[PDB]
Amino acid sequence: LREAWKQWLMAWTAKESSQESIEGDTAILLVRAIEIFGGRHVLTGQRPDLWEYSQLEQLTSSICCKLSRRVLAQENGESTEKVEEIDQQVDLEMQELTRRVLQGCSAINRLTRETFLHVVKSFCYVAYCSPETIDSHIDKVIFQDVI
Amino acid sequence: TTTMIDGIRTALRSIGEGEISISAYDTSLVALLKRLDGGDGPQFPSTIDWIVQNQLPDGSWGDASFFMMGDRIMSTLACVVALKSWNIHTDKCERGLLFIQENMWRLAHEEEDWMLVGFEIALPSLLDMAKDLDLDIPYDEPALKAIYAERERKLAKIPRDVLHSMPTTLLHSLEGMVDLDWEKLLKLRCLDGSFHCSPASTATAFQQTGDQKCFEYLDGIVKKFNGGVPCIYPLDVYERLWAVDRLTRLGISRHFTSEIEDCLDYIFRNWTPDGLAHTKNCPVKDIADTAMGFRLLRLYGYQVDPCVLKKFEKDGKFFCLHGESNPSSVTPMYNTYRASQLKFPGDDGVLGRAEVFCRSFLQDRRGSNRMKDKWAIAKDIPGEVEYAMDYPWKASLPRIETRLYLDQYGGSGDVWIGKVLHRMTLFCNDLYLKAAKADFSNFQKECRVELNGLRRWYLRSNLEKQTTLMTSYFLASANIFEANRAAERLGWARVALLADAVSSHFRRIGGPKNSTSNLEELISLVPFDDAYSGSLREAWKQWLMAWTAKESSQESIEGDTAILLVRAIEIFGGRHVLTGQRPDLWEYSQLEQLTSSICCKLSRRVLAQENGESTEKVEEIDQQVDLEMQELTRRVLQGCSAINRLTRETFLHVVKSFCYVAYCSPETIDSHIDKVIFQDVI
Amino acid sequence: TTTMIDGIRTALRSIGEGEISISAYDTSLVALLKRLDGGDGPQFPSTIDWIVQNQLPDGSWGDASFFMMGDRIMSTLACVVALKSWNIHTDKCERGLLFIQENMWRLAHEEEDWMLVGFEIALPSLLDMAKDLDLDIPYDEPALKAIYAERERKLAKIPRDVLHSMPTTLLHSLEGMVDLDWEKLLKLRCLDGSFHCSPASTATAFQQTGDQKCFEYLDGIVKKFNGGVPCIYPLDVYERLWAVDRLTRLGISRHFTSEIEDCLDYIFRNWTPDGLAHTKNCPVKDIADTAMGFRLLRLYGYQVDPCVLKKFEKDGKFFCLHGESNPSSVTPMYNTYRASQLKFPGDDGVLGRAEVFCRSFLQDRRGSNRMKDKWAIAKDIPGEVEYAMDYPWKASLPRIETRLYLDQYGGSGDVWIGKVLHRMTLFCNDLYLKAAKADFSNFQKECRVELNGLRRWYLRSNLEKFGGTDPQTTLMTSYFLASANIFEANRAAERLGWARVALLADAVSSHFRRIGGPKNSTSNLEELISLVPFDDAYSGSLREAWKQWLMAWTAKESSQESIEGDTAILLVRAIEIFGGRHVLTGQRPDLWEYSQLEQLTSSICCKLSRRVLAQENGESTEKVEEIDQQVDLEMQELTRRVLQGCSAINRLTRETFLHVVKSFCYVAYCSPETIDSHIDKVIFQDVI
Ligand SMILES: CC(C)=CCC/C(C)=C/CC/C(C)=C/CC/C(C)=C/COP(=O)(O)OP(=O)(O)O
Ligand SMILES: CC(C)=CCC/C(C)=C/CC/C(C)=C/CC/C(C)=C/COP(=O)(O)OP(=O)(O)O
Repeated sequence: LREAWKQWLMAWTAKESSQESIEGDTAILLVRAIEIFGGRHVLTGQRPDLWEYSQLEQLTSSICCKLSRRVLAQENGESTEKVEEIDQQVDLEMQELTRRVLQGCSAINRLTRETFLHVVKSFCYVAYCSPETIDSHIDKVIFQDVI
Repeated sequence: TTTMIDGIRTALRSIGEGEISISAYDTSLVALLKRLDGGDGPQFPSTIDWIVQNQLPDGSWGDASFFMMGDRIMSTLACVVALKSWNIHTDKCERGLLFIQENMWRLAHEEEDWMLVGFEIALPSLLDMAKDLDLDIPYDEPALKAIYAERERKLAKIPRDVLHSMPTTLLHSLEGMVDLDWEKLLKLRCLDGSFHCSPASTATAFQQTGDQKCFEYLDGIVKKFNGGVPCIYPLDVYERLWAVDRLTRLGISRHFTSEIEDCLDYIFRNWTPDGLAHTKNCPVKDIADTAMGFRLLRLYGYQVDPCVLKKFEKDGKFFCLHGESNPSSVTPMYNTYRASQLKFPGDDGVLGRAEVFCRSFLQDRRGSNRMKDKWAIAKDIPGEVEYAMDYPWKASLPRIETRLYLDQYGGSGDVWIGKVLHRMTLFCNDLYLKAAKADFSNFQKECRVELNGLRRWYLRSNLEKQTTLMTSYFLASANIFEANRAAERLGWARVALLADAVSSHFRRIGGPKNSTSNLEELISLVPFDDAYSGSLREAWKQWLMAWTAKESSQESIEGDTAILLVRAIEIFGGRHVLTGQRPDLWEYSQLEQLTSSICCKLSRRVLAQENGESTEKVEEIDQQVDLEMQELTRRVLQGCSAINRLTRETFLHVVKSFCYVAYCSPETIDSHIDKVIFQDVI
Repeated sequence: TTTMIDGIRTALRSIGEGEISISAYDTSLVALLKRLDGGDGPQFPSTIDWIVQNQLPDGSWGDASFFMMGDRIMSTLACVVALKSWNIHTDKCERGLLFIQENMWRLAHEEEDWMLVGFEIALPSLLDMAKDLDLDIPYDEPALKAIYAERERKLAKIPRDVLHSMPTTLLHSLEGMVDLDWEKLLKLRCLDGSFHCSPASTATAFQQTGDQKCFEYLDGIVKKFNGGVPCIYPLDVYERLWAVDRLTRLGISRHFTSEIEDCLDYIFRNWTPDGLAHTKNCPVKDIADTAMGFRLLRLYGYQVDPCVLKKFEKDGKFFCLHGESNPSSVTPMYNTYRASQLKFPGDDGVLGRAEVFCRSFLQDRRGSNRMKDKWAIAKDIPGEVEYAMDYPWKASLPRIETRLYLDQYGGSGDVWIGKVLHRMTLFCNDLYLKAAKADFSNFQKECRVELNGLRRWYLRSNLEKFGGTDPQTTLMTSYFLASANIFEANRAAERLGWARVALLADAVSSHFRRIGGPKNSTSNLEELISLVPFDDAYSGSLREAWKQWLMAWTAKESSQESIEGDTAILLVRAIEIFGGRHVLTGQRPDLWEYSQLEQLTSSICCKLSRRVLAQENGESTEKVEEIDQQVDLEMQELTRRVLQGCSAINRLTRETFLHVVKSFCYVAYCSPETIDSHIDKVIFQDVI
């Protein structure tokens, strides 16, 4: 966790004068922290696992960056077409990610791909809901007693 | 010849305080120091023996291999003022007097931008001390009132109070100074005990007060050379840095990978928070040494911080020294500019100001024929400034640079400018040129053979689904040019060729979904061994999948092509990330992502530039790729990680190849090609 | 290399009744047995068959390599007597008699300490046996009178009474006595059936009595060696002890940790309450085996009591055997002194008097030039004695003693004074020295390589802006003090760790000591621990130790106490981190053992720091001696707690505590020039 936080902070101080958002770095930090807390290494010896992990990380970073850009452009005084463009690109990247994750002939473990999917789905969910529905769901899931 | 390499290595690994020539001025000035006990003549006989031993045919002094004017007349007068003061060998004394009396008319045609150190403060004092003895002087001449005016300007810019509170560059020439008031000035000299490492000034100071440390220094420096005293001593930090520079720029650095480290060690052990001028003693750090040591240390994987360069900042202008009474030269500014490339994102903005101020400076003086420097004399400095200003670090392949420079090294004719004229022996030699030419010819012949060796296979492989073969092989050879890396070079080239072939085929057929044939089997055409049989096939399948997934979108597929080419380089050679950590995974992922992003951005830029849009979008994409390349360059040459060095240099090689492709014109590319791999040398 | 280790392991795993070279005198004295069944030839003809085919080219007998007078005299006289008795092969008797009558004159220059056992009781009787026959030997000699005088001098110490009641060291030479009460003498022999493990005495008693067990012993020892009888037999306890000692003190014992533990079990199973002996079934004991066996049994983690040494006391003056003439015994007193270092505080106080008397005697003998022993010559005894005396148990790193001991080994040049000069083979060999030298060189190579690597790491991290005015000496000292204890091949992750953390501590300490305390500091110091290369298991749990040490620094300011204790605690914790060794604190005794060990280490290091400080300022000797005793008490307690076997902790942890304390205690008992000589001799001085 020390190293992961150091890398995240270095990525902060390395993109201070650019117009690119920094949500991808936070997503990568969350994924690395979950993988560390779980206690699952990755066999870095053979090439296919390395390449699979690199592809997955690049995909989730790009997806989170696109989501951040869409969320920024939404509330601002923009038209209703650029939003559709960004949504189409987001959907293409998401379908590629779910192809890479839900497959069955891969060599990486099962839980790591599901962790990637959980993080990306959490981001995409929190990006697509007004706070009122979030409050309603919070009150209905862990507070509204069932039986 | 390989023996020359071992010879220069043996001469380098036994380095000392630098081997420079001897000056007549200094020998004459130190010869006239008389003894203490009795004193039946001067102190040292070796100096006067060398004086009477090394007369030129014209009767003058100095190195006649380059006929200057000022140094010759100064040395002759300062030598006669002693040869006729001790009243010995009188038959040759006036022989030099005739020379000066017949050639004093040249001081109205000599260059202004080449004036020796302390000239305007050592020539009047020389005339003063020569007044007494029986000898003829042409006192009245405008070329003397001129130097008097320069002396007055120097004394106007440099008051007297500076010579008693802080070290100052004046102490190198203490001859034309009176009423020194050595009470406070004696505790201000250097740590070795000298006076700014100038034997003449130490002799002048010891003549007026009996100090023992200056006596010991003079005795040691005269007994070291066994006859003769150099113009300046020692030179144990300047020589090392400049030798390492002139050695790594020629292209034989890979042979001496041990002595270079054991030579930069002595630089890193003396990185004072102020700087390093020429020794660990002289406390007058200038900006022509730092700009060199900092760049070199940061290039070979060390830990340095450029906040020290801020100490020369004065109102946007940069001082060469503390009291420069002259517009600075080009070599310190040129070195500052060349060291303002390896900037890291977290570094202070001091480099951001140098990168523009020095650019403006070197652009003004380049817009004319005013390219004369002040601290050096070389064959073609404007050409090298042109090269360093036309091609930045982002698109500077090593082979192109070494080829364009190999015909610009001064050999043995590079004189320098101090108090007298002197020549360097370590990094001004002809063995370097011989070894560099031999190695370059070997590489050229190897490439000229392997180019046809590759063209034959290309014609036999039936891949016409042209001219890209020669360019591809030139790009493959301009980076990995070592003797035993053909296995990686051919792999570099073949995968790129097959890739652009399939890329053209997919575009022609109209999509990768209307393809009726199978394509994964195409990898069998490339030669293979048993150890790496399917891994390359796996990478090829991954590239094909990345293509069929990145279709009907906007981002180009060139990034994945760069990543595939990198993995291909990685397969040939067989080195893993076998250590096994979390930082290793993270470093690999970050490097791959940065490479892909930079490649895609350059693809977008080259696509959007041809369209003829406004010139501002180009500036935007350029600033973006610069902000990315800074971080990539930081991660490549940090030298504090656990990844095999070549696996790290591969990414930089590929990214620089792509940047050079995107930042050049085809005709200039072809000129570089047929100048490097077609036109022979010698 | 590695086949030599296999040969040595094979020679060890099949040890038995002992290996020892044959001797001609005993064979001659055995051949004189006339046949039992009534024949004419001797009972054992293999003795003659051997004795006739082993004559030296010179025409003499005895040992070939070495050359001593009494050996040759006795061997040749016995051989000529055994030849003349049966009166066969009489062509060589004159060849031997020539040598005798030509070299008996030179019997006046032999040393006084080198006197064979039973010499003054076997030479006169053999001369009398020769006088019965007509053999012209120079019976007259000024030297022979000294022998007859020494005979009476020894006979005065043992009367005719105690020889028939208590078994003494006299039965080893019996043929040189007559008028024996054989009734009250058959009740004193060994359990095997031989008189004090001696074939000559058994032979003499057989031809003068009608016993049957002695005949069985003689027949067995004759048949086991296919002709020829040895000087003494068996040796089933001597060989084991001295082989284990020569393997331990040579630095090669780690490869044989599965046989040494199976070799010491035989000694532990036969721990006779009044001391050990030179075999399992000898009724007289001595000190050259009790002390050595006790020390060896205690150093490997057994349960032995040292009160058995009380039997060897007589008016505050020890001895080696029950009644002797010349008390010139260097090896027994030396071994007793060396076994007087291991000492628990609750043991009986006899070891104190043992140490005192042995040190007094050895210092007396070292003042003069009488460093000659009566049991065995060697290559260098004074070197061994001076080393074991000048560097006590507290400050004797094993690698140093091994590097020094790779010179004083005898190889094949050793010989032990018994009834005649006889060579031992199982622990006086040539494979031992060669294997030890090879292993030492193989260690030195890795030492040099890792030293270079550590030097590069020290240069790259700009950690020379602190430290003394000569960083190379500090680096060399702090790496030698680490590569001398953990010397194995697969513990680099602990060696280099110790070195790095020691350098960091010694830099931060100087930086703090040149400023004026922790309050006047401004830089971030907690971050210096990141200079150690990153890992997953090792790092991460080390910043805790660093922060605890820094809290210890910032908490001991208003007082005046030292800080070395917390530095030793940091070193032991950081050595425990690497290697990956936990302690199962689930059960309590392990927790309590760990706490006690840590507290003892801290206190000892603080007391040593106080000693060095109060000794530098030039005070009297009383304070220094008091501090020395105060330190030695806790050192004894720590040694007891580390060597014993009660709690259940991984032995390597307690051994790490011992290593750290040994280093911190050794660094304060030597001048810098001496430690520099040691660093130069251990690493750079190459072998073979
Ligand atoms: C800087 C490089 C590449 C090498 C160093 C070579 C050295 C040590 C040169 C001597 C340094 C020194 C004492 C320079 C003197 C600086 C000075 C104020 C000279 C006075 O002359 P200027 O004020 O430059 O004007 P002119 O030299 O044109 O008269
Ligand atoms: C027990 C140790 C340390 C070694 C054993 C090695 C052997 C074979 C020792 C001989 C065993 C033994 C019974 C020796 C006694 C021989 C003897 C002469 C006893 C009486 O005289 P000493 O006083 O021992 O010696 P001197 O005869 O030279 O006076």
